[PDB]
Amino acid sequence: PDPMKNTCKLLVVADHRFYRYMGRGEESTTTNYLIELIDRVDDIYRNTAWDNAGFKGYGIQIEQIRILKSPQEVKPGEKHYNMAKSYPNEEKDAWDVKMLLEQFSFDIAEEASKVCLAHLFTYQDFDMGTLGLAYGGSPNSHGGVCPKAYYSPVGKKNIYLNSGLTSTKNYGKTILTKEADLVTTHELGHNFGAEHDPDGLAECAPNEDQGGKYVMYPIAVSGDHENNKMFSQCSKQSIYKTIESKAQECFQERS
Ligand SMILES: CC(C)C[C@H](CC(=O)NO)C(=O)N[C@H](C(=O)N[C@@H](C)C(=O)NCCN)C(C)(C)C
Ligand SMILES: [Zn+2]
Repeated sequence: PDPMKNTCKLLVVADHRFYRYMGRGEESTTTNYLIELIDRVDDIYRNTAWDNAGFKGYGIQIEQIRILKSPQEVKPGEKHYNMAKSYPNEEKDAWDVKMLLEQFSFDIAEEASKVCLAHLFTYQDFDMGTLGLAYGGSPNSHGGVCPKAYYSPVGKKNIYLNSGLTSTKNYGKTILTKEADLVTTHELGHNFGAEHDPDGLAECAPNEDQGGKYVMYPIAVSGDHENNKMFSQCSKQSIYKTIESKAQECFQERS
């Protein structure tokens, strides 16, 4: 482990919805929430031994927090991840999650090329209980830690796949902080290279009396069970395949 290259620096973006609903129209409330959330997620990462031995101390730190206090004004037909209306259905509280991540990655491309990861924090009720999305760890899909260019034929420019998003709204209410911590952990988990834990591998998907599920389980975990705030051995194997190579590529020293 390289202590000079063990931290994935993050650009954290809070959109106007997150600012209004979670930050109560205040920057200090917005930033404190995000600073504490990343630090608790960092504790999970930093304490994980990816090889089940001494390969630990790998984590995350915020480089910058961008706070979008108001919606992004758009020209008719033009779209932006921070616009007032949801896309593609303006009548719905939320965007289609996949289109929102693509849009965020498009709009943040220049900034994203200079950071290990960009993560959007929003407050919108994604259809069917979805809480987040991220590139990487998907079973021709690519992305995750360290900017990787993708030429957008629609966008007509390179976008970077080092992105993810978390919503703190679900089924018409703010999720608990213990729940939000796990969304971000899961999404950054995909960014670090983990896929979802399968039911077919009991070691990676234990029963409730055996500590419950691990953070990469596809059905959301409310941190009440022992395993909820940990990575399965499946997640560790997947992340460990590339963690060191990615660390050499874009990770920095813990500030
Ligand atoms: C933190 C969780 C693990 C993230 C995943 C989404 C995901 O895998 N993105 O990486 C999620 O939102 N899962 C939902 C989920 O488990 N939501 C819970 C909160 C829920 O709404 N359950 C309601 C039962 N119908 C799905 C899409 C499975 C409904
Ligand atoms: Zn997932």
